Amino acid sequence: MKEIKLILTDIDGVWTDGGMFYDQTGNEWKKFNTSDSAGIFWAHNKGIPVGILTGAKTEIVRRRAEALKVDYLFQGVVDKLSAAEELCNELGINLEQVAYIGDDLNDAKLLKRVGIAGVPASAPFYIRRLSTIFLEKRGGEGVFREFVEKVLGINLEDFIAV
Amino acid sequence: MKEIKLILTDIDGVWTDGGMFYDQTGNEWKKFNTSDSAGIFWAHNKGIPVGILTGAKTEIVRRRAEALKVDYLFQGVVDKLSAAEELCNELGINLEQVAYIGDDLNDAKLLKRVGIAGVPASAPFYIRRLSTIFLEKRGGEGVFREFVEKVLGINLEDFIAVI
Amino acid sequence: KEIKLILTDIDGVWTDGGMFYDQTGNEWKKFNTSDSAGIFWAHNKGIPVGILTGAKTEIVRRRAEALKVDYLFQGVVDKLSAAEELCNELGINLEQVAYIGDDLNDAKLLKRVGIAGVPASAPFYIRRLSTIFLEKRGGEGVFREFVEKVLGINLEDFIAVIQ
Amino acid sequence: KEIKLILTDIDGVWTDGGMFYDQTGNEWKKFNTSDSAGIFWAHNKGIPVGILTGAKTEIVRRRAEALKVDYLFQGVVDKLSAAEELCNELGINLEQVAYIGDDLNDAKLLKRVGIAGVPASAPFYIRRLSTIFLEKRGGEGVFREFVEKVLGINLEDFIAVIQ
Ligand SMILES: [Mg+2]
Ligand SMILES: [Mg+2]
Ligand SMILES: [Mg+2]
Ligand SMILES: [Mg+2]
Repeated sequence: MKEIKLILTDIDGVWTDGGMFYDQTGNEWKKFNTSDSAGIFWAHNKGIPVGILTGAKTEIVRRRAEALKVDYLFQGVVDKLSAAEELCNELGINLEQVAYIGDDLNDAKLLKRVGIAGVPASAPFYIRRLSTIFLEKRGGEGVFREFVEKVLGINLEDFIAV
Repeated sequence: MKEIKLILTDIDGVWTDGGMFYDQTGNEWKKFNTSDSAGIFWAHNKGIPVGILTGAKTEIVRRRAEALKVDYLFQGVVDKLSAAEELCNELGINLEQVAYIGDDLNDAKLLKRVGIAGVPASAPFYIRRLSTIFLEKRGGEGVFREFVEKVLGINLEDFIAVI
Repeated sequence: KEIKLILTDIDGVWTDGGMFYDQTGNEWKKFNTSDSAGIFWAHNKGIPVGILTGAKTEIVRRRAEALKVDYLFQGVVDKLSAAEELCNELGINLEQVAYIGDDLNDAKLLKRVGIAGVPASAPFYIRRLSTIFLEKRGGEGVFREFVEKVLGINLEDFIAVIQ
Repeated sequence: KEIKLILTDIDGVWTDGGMFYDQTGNEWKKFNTSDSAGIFWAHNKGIPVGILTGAKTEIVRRRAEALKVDYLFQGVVDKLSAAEELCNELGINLEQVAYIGDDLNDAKLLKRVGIAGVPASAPFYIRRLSTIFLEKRGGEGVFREFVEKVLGINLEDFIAVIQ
């Protein structure tokens, strides 16, 4: 199991089922899973920072990232690979030391280049097949939590200890 | 796949799971799936315009349509076949060259007329049986994206080409 | 058997039991658009539909209006009495009523109607009261399913309304 | 095992763990109407119900009020000590308590109560802490399932209440 010094994640399709609610005025909702917050916990327990890369720019994600003590947030990302480089360079780590989870076309380049790639079970096939680990969960089912636990090797003794 | 020059689509039951959210104050919601934006991508990638027909008329659909850069939007449509037939005429295209995806009663006449008919796995049986291709996904699960990829025969080459 | 009136519960039938609350006193319910056909099948035959619910919301008032439901009763704790009172006013007995419900406040009425329906999602003790098999769960079009079975809605009936 | 108090977590038990955030980040939760019957069975058997939660929302307060929950502790930093604190005030032991929760911060309490439940949706490490089998996931009416098993609710009990 590789050495991971950064954990990065997409939001829609990973922390959610891809759901995007719109009301008659064009306001938007998203639905996260409380199970995913434990992903942050295990990460921080092992001394690893967590970053979010998203193409959108919403208070929804800013707040949720704030709720969960996420270390790095990049919104309005036009090129997720560029986003991860920048952050890696700033952290002084290489892409090989990154575990990233994404679910769609704009996640492909970065997924083909990270140390560990995860893709939820809900995702398109040609993205799915880029996953270097088996994830059973679908987007919004707690797959970010599943991703982190597997990447970090969280066992029973890990659970007991906390 | 037969040759398609226009992809048409219903909303409720296709882009959503049929869900209609009502609150106490007169507001309404729909739940879309980001997954389906890639159906628009692929269509435009293959030079194919996308049109939306819906019986209802909500700002909910108008805004979503603009976000996804949909080419044609027709709301308040009571006769969807009549709507499809007029848009075909303006485009100078035939109905056999149209791919339509729908899920309910008011979609049935048009489904029987297009070149490729798609119906989500969640649709009532009397409509599902009209699909001329097999669709595994349910409404709101990315069935629109699945419809577009199949109808256009999007493959791994098309994927390697964009990344 | 000959049905003259369709009655129905809301939460757990027209929805999956989901009750969305925010922080300000507002609420959601998520209905399914394919259920609106259930009303259509009923009205196409000249049969009214009524709603019996123990909650009282502007949500259901709005949805019932949009759907042109004939009878709406809210804040009902005694559904069996409320149904009989309507039946008396209609000149029918309960043996001519089809009722679909999902919980304890529905138990008495289900044991007494001509045809009782209970969604696949329902608690076992209520599910066993159903006199017809229903495959769908709350919020998945189980009301439409119920209406179609109760009214013997066949492929033949389907071709007719899409003429 | 005789139970004098039932305690429950919210998110992941009364919900599928979904945390809805609106455009400005305000929260909604989806409850299931089926779970209220868990309150009803508790009170039928003369057992008070308590809610423990780390979050503090008006969402939970309104629902608790609506369901006539006996005890409500919010902003709880350690669920076990809050539970200890209430049991001390009521003069009961954790052994006389049944608790259902679903994540890490429930683990310590789950190991202390007389009957522990954990929903089928929960993380493996927490699920194994459950002392009775629960088939339902969070949001599916698993609080109700939990109470009916704990209290040994039989068809006899059901028949008794619908007379
Ligand atoms: Mg995504
Ligand atoms: Mg539709
Ligand atoms: Mg109900
Ligand atoms: Mg919880």
